[PDB]
Amino acid sequence: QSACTLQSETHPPLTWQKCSSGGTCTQQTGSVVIDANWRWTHATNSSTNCYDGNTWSSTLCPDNETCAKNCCLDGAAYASTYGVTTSGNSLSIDFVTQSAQKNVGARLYLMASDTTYQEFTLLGNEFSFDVDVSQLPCGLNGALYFVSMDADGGVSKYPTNTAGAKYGTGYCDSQCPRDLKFINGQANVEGWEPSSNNANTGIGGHGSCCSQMDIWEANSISEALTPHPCTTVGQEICEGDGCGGTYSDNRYGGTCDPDGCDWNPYRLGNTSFYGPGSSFTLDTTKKLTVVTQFETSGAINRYYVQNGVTFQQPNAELGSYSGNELNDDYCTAEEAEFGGSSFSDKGGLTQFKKATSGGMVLVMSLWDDYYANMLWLDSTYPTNETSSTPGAVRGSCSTSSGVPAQVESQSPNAKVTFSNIKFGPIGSTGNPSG
Ligand SMILES: O=[N+]([O-])c1ccc(O[C@@H]2O[C@H](CO)[C@@H](O[C@@H]3O[C@H](CO)[C@H](O)[C@H](O)[C@H]3O)[C@H](O)[C@H]2O)cc1
Ligand SMILES: OC[C@H]1O[C@@H](O[C@H]2[C@H](O)[C@@H](O)[C@H](O)O[C@@H]2CO)[C@H](O)[C@@H](O)[C@H]1O
Ligand SMILES: *[C@@H]1O[C@H](CO)[C@@H](O)[C@H](O)[C@H]1NC(C)=O
Ligand SMILES: [Co+2]
Ligand SMILES: [Co+2]
Repeated sequence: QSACTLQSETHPPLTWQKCSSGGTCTQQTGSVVIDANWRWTHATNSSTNCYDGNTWSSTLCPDNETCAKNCCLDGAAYASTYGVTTSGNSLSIDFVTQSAQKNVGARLYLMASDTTYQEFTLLGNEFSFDVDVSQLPCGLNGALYFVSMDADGGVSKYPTNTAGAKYGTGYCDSQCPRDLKFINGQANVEGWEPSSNNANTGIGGHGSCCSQMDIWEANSISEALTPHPCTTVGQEICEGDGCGGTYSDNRYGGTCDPDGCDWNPYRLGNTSFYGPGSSFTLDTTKKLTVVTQFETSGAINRYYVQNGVTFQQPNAELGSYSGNELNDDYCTAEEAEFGGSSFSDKGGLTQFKKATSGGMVLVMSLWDDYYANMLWLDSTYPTNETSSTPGAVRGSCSTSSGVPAQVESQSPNAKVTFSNIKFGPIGSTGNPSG
């Protein structure tokens, strides 16, 4: 797609800290940009939509190439359309925003310049942020994560994409998402099927795969940390069901691991660690700090800080595994105890380290789940299981929770706030900000 300018594009500024081994931190100035899927897509020479509801224009978009030639992405009114605001080092995303139309959530990338994404090399480093999940009920996911996206949003590889990172192009993740309207500088109208339960979305013939570090997927009830490897590390197109991922026939039939090696303390047995109020170790009614450390072995370490008290990731015992480091032994024990082989089939933490060795883009989002109602995060899943099934219970939410239309109607003012991002060598991000 190209870019149009019927609507100006002004990326909300966002600062973050780059810390160094010598003990100091230096303020960085970036901005956030919304993913292309949320934008108005229209004809280059008029205001006629190329996409509306969950249908492509059959005249403007008879095939993927013609559609991309005929159509452009336009600018975003971040606050008034999308409920996205920033202030200094803080980013807030509202759940439902009513303007001329209804908007649900957002997916945002951290920029280096107004035309390029910020890349981070996670291996050897740590990432810290503060979050307020107090206004996230059952069924919602305020997510902070990394994906192996190109810094230019795909432009250098696909010159029919002239919109680029400035307009939030080039997304990929470990679900090999097929809901994307543009992939690799062409539309995704070929094979498009509207979603049965979402008036605004569908599934096309192409998807976009890459490695994904899910640092944080959470609401006020549950949280999870999940690396997802792929057989090809970086962004790559996939074809149809061959994509695998959540929305293909066989989620396991593609090049990415859609499940991951997940660590949810509640799922692992500690039902008192994270939740709303003073009966939990971490009180999700209050802001908390989350630190994630990528040691060079390929293992992942985690600690939390709230009100000046520090907690390592709680210990878990699972099969022959015991500890609090997300390592090969944990991931292996998890497959043995809970079931499945997706993570190991895609090459495990060894394959994952090939991603964290290179650059990844920071993503912050807020979403509800039109596939599984977020039950995999915060409830019992599958819903016919009981606590006697290892790993079935992931949080205290009812198995009836998280129906998108219901939570959108009941909790439209839900929101997440991410703030105080700090990045640098392991051991550095707790030092004084600059
Ligand atoms: O315990 N404290 O509260 C405490 C201890 C040490 C300390 O040191 C000062 O830290 C600040 C912030 O990290 C340093 O400033 C930064 O230095 C950077 C050096 O590359 C760069 O110039 C940054 O822009 C600047 O903010 C400062 O030099 C330390 O003395 C502060 C508080
Ligand atoms: O449902 C989408 C969700 O799946 C996660 O994976 C689940 C998987 O669905 C389930 O069958 C298994 O028992 O538990 C896995 C871990 O919760 C992914 O972690 C997540 O990315 C979503 O894609
Ligand atoms: C949960 O984790 C906290 C923090 O490590 C610990 O103090 C507490 O004993 C754990 N509780 C259970 C039930 O595992
Ligand atoms: Co094709
Ligand atoms: Co270690």
